[PDB]
Formats: sequence, structure tokens, C-alpha cells
Amino acid sequence: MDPLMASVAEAVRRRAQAPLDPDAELSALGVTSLGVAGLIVDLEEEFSFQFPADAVTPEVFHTLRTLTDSVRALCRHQSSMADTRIPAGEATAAWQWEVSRDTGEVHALLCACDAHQAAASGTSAPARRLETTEHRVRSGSVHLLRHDGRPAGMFTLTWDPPFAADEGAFPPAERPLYLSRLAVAPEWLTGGSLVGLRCLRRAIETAAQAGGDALRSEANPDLSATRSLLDILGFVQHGPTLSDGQGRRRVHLHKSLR
Ligand SMILES: [Cl-]
Repeated sequence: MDPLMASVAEAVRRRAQAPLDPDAELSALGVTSLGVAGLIVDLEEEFSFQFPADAVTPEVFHTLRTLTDSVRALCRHQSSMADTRIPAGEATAAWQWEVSRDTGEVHALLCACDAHQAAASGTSAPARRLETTEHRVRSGSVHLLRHDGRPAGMFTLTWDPPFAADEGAFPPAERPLYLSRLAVAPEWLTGGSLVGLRCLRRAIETAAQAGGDALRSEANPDLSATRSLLDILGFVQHGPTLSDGQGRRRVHLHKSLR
């Protein structure tokens, strides 16, 4: 095979669940959302480049051909193929990021995602304060991804810790930022939409552009899919797993930046 495409094909078969055609769809190979996350981390390690959040789309990860072409383009740019790096068409442009200004919209999205993931994991949905949503939205901390006008995913990014955590729960850092309320609309939680992966990468990029040297988070490890996602993208757990008298748990995660 062609060398770059051969490397990409090996990376893909690592994250597949089936026994290679350049025009084969990754989804048909059984590559899931977590699969794509591991694929991105492998390729970034192998070829010493960084995947942009807006390249985390089912269009880039459609087939082995599209993925290989995107890898080639991204590698070239981070050192001509601008036609590939800038994808033409209305489907790409249907996805738009904003700093949210609509409290009710944010709170409805958060609660829908919470309830869905609680049903899927067998855990209690967290209690969300509308006053917290109001404070976050007025602060400019909520970043929301729309598709065709309808909210799809979001994250909250603050200088203040949005959760209690002792000293030493995290490695030291000069300007840490905090991630909370990462949420995806139920319709995109099919396990292959990549919306959550895209929002998480966007939070990493935004925190890095803000001058942060660390991104801190509190995660429920019993939401095992998101826990794995955080782990694949390099969030390291510092200190032991906290747990209540009724078995509900939380862990503190730290990811280095810039
Ligand atoms: Cl998944």
C-alpha cells in the first residue's frame, strides 16, 4: 500500500472491531467515538501534528481515503493542500460555535444530557442549579456548538473552580482553567457522532489560547464512556477516587496545556 495510507490503515485496524479498502467506511469497520479518539491520539503521536477540533467530523473520518488525505494536509500545513484543509460545502458550515447568551437553552441541554447519561450508566443525575447556569452564561464561560440552529454540544470553562477540591487534588499550575458541564444533546449520543470529542478538543484549544497551563476537571468514573474519553485525550487522575456513603463517585483530572 501507499506508506502514509498504510500507517493510517494500521492505526484504524487497531480501533476496529471487524477483520483493506481505501473507500471502506470507518463506521462499517466498527470504529466508535472512543475509537476515533484513540485514532486521533495515535496519529498525532506518530506524525507529530495536531488535529484541529473542526477536523473532528464524520466527513474527515468517513473512509480511509478521506482520513489519509486529511492527515497529509494537516501535516503539510503545520511545518498547497488548502482545498482539503478548508472543506467546501454547506454541511461543514452547518456547525457553528458561539459564546452562549441563553440561560434556558443551556440549562435544558445540560439536563437532557445528564438524564440520558444517568439512564445509560445506572447512576443518579447530578443536581444542577439554574443560578449556576445564569452565572456561567453571564460570565461568558459557556461555549455552545449549534448545528443548523439547534444546540448540539457545549462546555463551561472558568477560572474559578466549579467544584470543591482540596489542595493537592491536582498538580501545581500557574494559571489553571476548569472544565465543567460538558454536554451533548441526546440525538448526538449515538456513539459515533463525534460531537462530544469535538467539544472536548475545543475546550482544550480554548483553554490553551486563554493562556492556561492546565485544564482541571471533575468526572464521574461511573459514566465510563466519558471517563475513557477524558483518559484517551490525556486527562491524568491525581489522587484517589472519592466516593460517598452510597457509592456515588468522583475523580479529579488534570491535563497539561501549551
Ligand atoms: Cl462510543
